Formats: sequence, structure tokens, C-alpha cells
Amino acid sequence: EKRTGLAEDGAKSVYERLKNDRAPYETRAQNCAQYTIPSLFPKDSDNASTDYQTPWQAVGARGLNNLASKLMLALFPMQTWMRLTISEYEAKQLLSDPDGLAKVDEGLSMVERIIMNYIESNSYRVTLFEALKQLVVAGNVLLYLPEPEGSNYNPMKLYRLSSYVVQRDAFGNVLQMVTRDQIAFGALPEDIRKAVEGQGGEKKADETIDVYTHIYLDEDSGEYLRYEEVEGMEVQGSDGTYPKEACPYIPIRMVRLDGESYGRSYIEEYLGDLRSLENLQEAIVKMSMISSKVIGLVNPAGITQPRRLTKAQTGDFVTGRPEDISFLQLEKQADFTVAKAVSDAIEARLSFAFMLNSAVQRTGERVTAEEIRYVASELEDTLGGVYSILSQELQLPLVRVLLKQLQATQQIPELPKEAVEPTISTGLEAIGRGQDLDKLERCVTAWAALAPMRDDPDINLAMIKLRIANAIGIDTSGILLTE
Amino acid sequence: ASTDYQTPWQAVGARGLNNLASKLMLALFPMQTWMRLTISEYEAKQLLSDPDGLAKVDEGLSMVERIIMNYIESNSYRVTLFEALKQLVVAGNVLLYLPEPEGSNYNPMKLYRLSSYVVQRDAFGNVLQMVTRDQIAFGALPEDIRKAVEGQGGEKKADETIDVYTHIYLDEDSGEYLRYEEVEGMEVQGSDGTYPKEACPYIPIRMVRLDGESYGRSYIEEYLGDLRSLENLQEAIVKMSMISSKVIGLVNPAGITQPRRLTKAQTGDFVTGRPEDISFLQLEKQADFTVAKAVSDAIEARLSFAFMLNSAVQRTGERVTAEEIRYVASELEDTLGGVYSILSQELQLPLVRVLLKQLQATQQIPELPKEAVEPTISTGLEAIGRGQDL
Amino acid sequence: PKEACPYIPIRMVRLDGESYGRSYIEEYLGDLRSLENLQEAIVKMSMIS
Amino acid sequence: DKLERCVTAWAALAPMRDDPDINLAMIKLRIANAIGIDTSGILLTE
Repeated sequence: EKRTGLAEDGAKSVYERLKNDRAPYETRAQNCAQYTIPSLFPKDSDNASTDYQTPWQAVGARGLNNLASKLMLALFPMQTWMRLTISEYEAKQLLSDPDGLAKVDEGLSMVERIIMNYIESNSYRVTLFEALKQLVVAGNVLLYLPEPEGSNYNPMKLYRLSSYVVQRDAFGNVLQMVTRDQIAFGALPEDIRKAVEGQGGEKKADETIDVYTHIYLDEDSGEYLRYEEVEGMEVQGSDGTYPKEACPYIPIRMVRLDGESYGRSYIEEYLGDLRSLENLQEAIVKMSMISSKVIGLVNPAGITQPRRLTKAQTGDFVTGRPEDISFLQLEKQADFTVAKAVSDAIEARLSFAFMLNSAVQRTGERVTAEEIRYVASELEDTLGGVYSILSQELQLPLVRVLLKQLQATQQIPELPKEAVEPTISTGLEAIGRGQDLDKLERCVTAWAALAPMRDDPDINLAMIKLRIANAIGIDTSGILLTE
Repeated sequence: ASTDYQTPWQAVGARGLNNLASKLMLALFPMQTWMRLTISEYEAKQLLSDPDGLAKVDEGLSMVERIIMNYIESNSYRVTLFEALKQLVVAGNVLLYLPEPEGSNYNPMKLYRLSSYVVQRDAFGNVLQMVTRDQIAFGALPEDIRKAVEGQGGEKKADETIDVYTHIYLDEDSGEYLRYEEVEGMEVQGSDGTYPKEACPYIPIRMVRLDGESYGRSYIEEYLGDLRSLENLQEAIVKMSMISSKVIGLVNPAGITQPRRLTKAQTGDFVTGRPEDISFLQLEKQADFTVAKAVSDAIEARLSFAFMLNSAVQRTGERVTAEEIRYVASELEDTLGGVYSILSQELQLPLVRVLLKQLQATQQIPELPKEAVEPTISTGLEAIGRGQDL
Repeated sequence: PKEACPYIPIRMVRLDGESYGRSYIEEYLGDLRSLENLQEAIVKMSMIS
Repeated sequence: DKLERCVTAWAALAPMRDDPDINLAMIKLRIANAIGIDTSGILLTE
């Protein structure tokens, strides 16, 4: 009845203590936002009628959205993107019965379809796109998917970097998290209203109430404990025990670093050439505006005078020489050409770096056939390890929390006891279900090349079909007859 | 911890490291089967007769290859291997360690970058000893280590960091490794280990080996200087650009025009002055700018043929698995020197070998004969596909 | 009921802790207005001709 | 595009119904299941 161990002083205390170590990542987030798209991460004061200004450069703004879109095209497509398989007891099972694992395939495809349906229904696509924009501009996002509590609408609560905190060790084991939702008293969950009301004093409807959610490692066991706190007291009937692997609070980092509790954004690594673009581009716009100020210089040594140019109607003769009036130009030409040259040469870097279109995806883009393969292969070509690190950090828990809670609610089908608790694959190993569409297509054409004779003498047919199939990426374990 | 890394002035390095790591992964750990399990020196008894006889052996070994591949896909070795390849290209040494599986639950592979381990060798390359220096919190320790630390004395906080050390050493008696753990100056009870010579779970990987030298030197080291000569030569240019982005209006004092009258005038206001009086300060490095840009380009060309940056090879409609892995590996041995083969001997042999030991020590052995229970392994271009050439 | 509210308030680009929405044109307003000025002049400078 | 290219990939499986040394029941499912097809009424079970 007293929280001990890591949660010794309540959630607000831990949150305010760890906010100091949160702060620099937030500063980086603000800077990256100021150079890319300013609204996407405000400052903590600069809210509510603050008029974000566009950056002088446009490559940042294009680049953040393009990179988030391509990450979403390769990480959460229309297709099945997870894979549910069986290990270390299938050696009992997969030895015999190539007709036996077909029931297991049907059961697991049923489970994959039901997870995908829960994805499409509850609008995880919208919140995941938002989370990817946060994960590219800033370094850290925190997703939380609640208990479903019915088949009604249950979206996923996002947490941008300002409103949560995470402490780690030098591994990357998450020791503790605290979130800092600010909800109105009127729209609270019902149990929390009574817990706040018990503290005392009547409340207005729109008076803001800050909750804090704390998740911590136990001093006793290897499982998480969660509680809520409002105003300095643990919320009654909001206790929680969570297993080690099915933690519903998922903290996501884009680029990890050793012995460091948070993540650093992908835009950070190319920030400087971003800001060097900014300056170099800024000037140009400013230097343009100087050109847009006509000043007529009249030469005092001459004759012509502007009480007579101006008052004359059009096509009126008037007295004067033409060498007297001139106009003030701005003769930066060599500076303008060198500034434009380095501006271009820096946008080229940021275009190969942010996947801006260098004639890859323009020429008649389609869906689902060769497309997701190409997108993911390019996203691992550039971007470093974003697509794989992101797949380990994001998709494993997003399948794992779903697979826990949904099958803890819905129906378990026919499939055996070694496939009730399955293993999950997520990345390029899990796109499609089979290895490669091009493999199966060219393998079928290579089989069609084996037209001429069934019982062709002086040759084999049973092994060479297996060999042409087994040279390309085919399983060859149900594709070919044994007996 | 809040140090704000700065981007380099050149961009060829950044593109190049990621491209090289990606192409190494495309040719070293693809979607396909990438190891090969075969039989030697007793198959001469067996392969003489029964061309229908080795088909059962083929089926058994393809079953074992599939089960190793499944354990690869499930436990996310792809993510940690990509990280390890980026470490192995930028720095010279990585240390992978795959633990005992202890069930079919999630077991990823613990990486160790160069700062946190150490390796002593002889002038062969026999690994004599390794020590790793994981820094784990007291709260998230394994259960046996918590009691070993607690026995040392004093209560501990939850987030108080505890440095373990893992030591692996050659025996003075036999030719097998011995491992132990240590916290705070005492060997951890119930953490003893004896490991066979070939199935060592701690795999130290070097990119480019050198004789009589215990560590590895990165591939970026060999082209570092032309990298840094790019850096400087490029740096200036950006700096020299910024000088151009400072408008200073020089007004000629000998003349008439004066800037209390240019500025206050609205647009299209006549005002007095001659045009030869105001000019603007340019930066007249033009021949220096053209020679600097020329040598910059000519040095990026080298680093592009050196880091496999796109010189119109992989752009024109890239596909998967058919002619692709062959082409990638053949080019990665064309350039890069011996990276693809040295890396295959150092990396893929132990990563198959440790798996093949521990998994088949846990899971089921099929029908196949006694000369194929303990097989031989092929890894590189000899093992891409199963057959020789599509 | 909570889910079938016939009054639907729509925001284009949402922000945290802020009751309204900010338009998509806002984010590119400035380069919009810098076009405006830079273009305005030109038309004015034409008319002098 | 998935259904169209999947139907053409099935049409590539012309030559023989009862073609020896090969399966047909699973490979149609696999070529369909590599691209974005539900495969849950598209293919016969029983």
C-alpha cells in the first residue's frame, strides 16, 4: 500500500526530476522543427497564437514529409506486414505431414487478418503517420494503445516528447516512464473523477487536471508496475501489473546511441547543411527585395528635373537629357552566382539524403507489386539503419501488444499448442508472406521453360525443377512433391 | 549525453558509409538461404551408389537450413546485423554475442561496439582472451547476478549502475575456452562456463585484418585522407559562400549620392545622386572557386568508385533475388578488395556455427545419417542459392 | 451520444493543447507573401515602362 | 493491381493440371499471398 523501490516519491516528482535530462533533446527538437516545418514541434511557451514562420529554405519542409511518407509506405502498407510462425517444437511437426501444417497456416492467417482488421478500423494509420513525423523531426515518440474494452472506437494515444519521460540504463532496458496527460475534469474517465473529487474542493468543468502515469521496474520481479497519480495521490482502482514483453507503453527512438536514454532525430544528422542552406538561401530572398525598390537617381549636374517628368501625361514631350536620370541597381552578380551555386550544391545533398525525387518514384507509381520491396530496399540504401532499427523498435511491440490483448479477448482457433504463443517477424523478412514475388514469377516461367517432354529420356525432371527453384529464393518444402 | 554532433561539411562520407553497409547486407544476409550444409569424407561411401539415396539427406539438411533461417527472421538478427555492419565499416572491430535461447521467446543478439570490449590475440589471430564491459542497471539484472551483487554488501538503489565484466580465456591445460563473470571484484557464483573451440558464442569481427595485430582497421580508414581533403576543400566553399551573402553597400565619398536619401525614399521616388557612387562589395575569388570546385569533384569521383555510390549500377529498376545477389556480391568483390570474402569467413561461419550448435542442441534431429549429423558449412558465393548458378 | 455527434468540427493540422486548427496555407504563407512583394514590384515596374 | 497481376501470375500456371514432380495447391496460394491478397475465399479449402 506504499510504493517502494523506484517509485519512492510519486509520479510528479519523478517527472520533474527527469525533465532536466529530457530538456536537451527537446531543444534539438525545437531547432530541427525551426528549420523543417515549424509547427510540428512547438516550444513549451510558444503555444496559442504564436504564428509560426516558414523557413527560408524549402528542402527541409519537403524532406520531412517525404521521408515520413516513404517510411509509412514501407512499414505499414495495405498488405499483411507481420508474420506469425512456429519454432523449436515444429521439428516434431514439420518432419511429417506437409498437409499438416496447412491447418496451422490457415489459423495463423486468420489471426493476421484479425490483427490487420483491428488496424484498419481503429485508425492506427493516422496516428502512426503522426508518430513517424515526430520520430523524424524529433528523437522520441511514445505510443500507448489502451485496453479495447469492446469493439467500439479505440484509437491510439500518442505522446510527443514534451509530455513524457523515459529513464534507461546503459543497455536500453527501460527502467521507468512517466506520462503527463493534461485532461479536462469534464472529459475524465469515471474512476478518476471520483478520485479527484475525494481530494476535496469542487471543480469547474474546464479546469485542467494533470494526471501522471508511472510505469516502473520492480525491485522484486522482472515485470512492470503502473499507477496513475493526480494532485499527489495514487488513483484508486487504477493499479496495474504488466508482463515484460507485452508492455502497452511503447517508447520509440529513431537513431539509438549507447548509454543514452533517448533518441536523436534523423534530421539532426543533416541539420547543419540544412541551416547552411537556410542562411544561404535567406540572403537571396533579402537580396531580391532590394532589387524591388525603384529609386530614380537624378543627376544634379544635369538639366532634367522631376517636376517635369512626372506631371507630363503619356507621350508628352518634355525637356531633358537622358543621361541625367538613372536608376539605382544592386550590382551583386558574382556574389549572386556563387551563392546560388552553393545553394544548389547543398540542396543536392539534402535531396539524396531525404529521398526527395531524383527520378525514382515519379514514373507511374503503383501499389503492392514490386513497390513495397523497392521502397524498403531504397530506405535501407539511404537513411542508414532506419528501416531495420525502426522495425525492431516499432513493429515488434505494435504486433505484440495487439496479439496479446486481442487474442486475450477474441477466439482462439483450431491450431496446435506449439502455435498458440507464436513468434513474430516484422521487417523485410515479413513483407508478403513468401520470400519474393519476382522469385515465384521467374520460377514459374523457368518451369514453363521445361515444356517439351514429361518422360524425356537421358535426363531427370524431379531434381532439376527442385534445383532451379532452390537456386532462387523458394522454400521448396511443399512447392515440390515428396510422396 | 547532450553533445550535439555536427554534420560534416562533405556529404560523400555520410552517403558512402550507409551505401556500403547496405550493399554488404544485401550480399551477406539476404531473404534467401545463405548458408549451405553439406557432407564430406564419408559421403564417398554413400555418394557412390544411390542417387536416390542422398535425396533424404538433402531434405533433412534443407529442413535444418530452414529452421536456422526461421530463427534468424524471428529474433531480429537483421536489425543488429545492420548495426554491426555500420560499426564494422566505420570502426574496425565489432563483437557480437548471441546467448543461450532458453525457450522460443524473444532473444535478440547483444552487440558490442569497440568502446566496451577488448580482445588480445597472438601473431596468428588466435583469440587468446576477451573481456566485455556491459553496464546494466541493478533493477534489470539477471536474477543470479542480483544475489551475487547483494552478497557483496550494502543496499543498492534501483537505477544505480553496475558494471559487469565478462571474461573469456584460453586454458593453460586444454584447447577450449573458459568464461566467467565478475562484478565489483569477485567471480559471479553460478555463472561459470566452458566453451568448445569452434562454437564460441562471443564472435569478434574484424573488417580488414593485419598480421600480428589484435584488432581490425576500418574500410573508411583506407580512404580517410581523401575524405578529409574533401572536407577541407568543401568546407571553404560553404564558408566562401557565406561571405557572398553579406550585402555591404559601399558609398563613394568622393561623390554626391548619400544614403540619408536612398533609404528614406519610398519606392519609385526620385532622389538625387549619381549611379557611379554606390557600389556593392563583391568577393572576387573566381579562379580560386573554379579550381576548388574542380578538385572537389575529382575527389568525390574517387570516393564514389570507392564507396559504391551510384555510378549507374543499381538504379535502373532494382529487383530482388534473381541475378541480384550474384551481381551485388560480384561487384562487392570487384571493388572493396577482400571485404566480401574476409567478412564471410569471419562473420558468417561463426554465426551459422553457433546457431547450428545451440539450436540443434535444443530442437529435433531428423532422419539423416551419421555422416550428416555434424555437417560442414559453406557461406560465401559458394553458398548463395544452393545450386551453382541460376 | 458520445460518438454520433451531428456537429462535426474539422481541423486541418492539429496542435497539442490548442482548441482550433491551423491551415495548410499558413505553413507556406511567408514564401507566399515573399512572392507577393517580389511579384508586385515587377508589375509596378512594368507600368513605369 | 494486386488482383490483376495475380490473375496473370495464375495464367502463367497454364501448362498442366496434374503436372508431376510439383505442387499446384500451395504455389497458387503462395504467389497470391506474396502480393496483397486476402487468400481467404480466393482459394478453396474443402
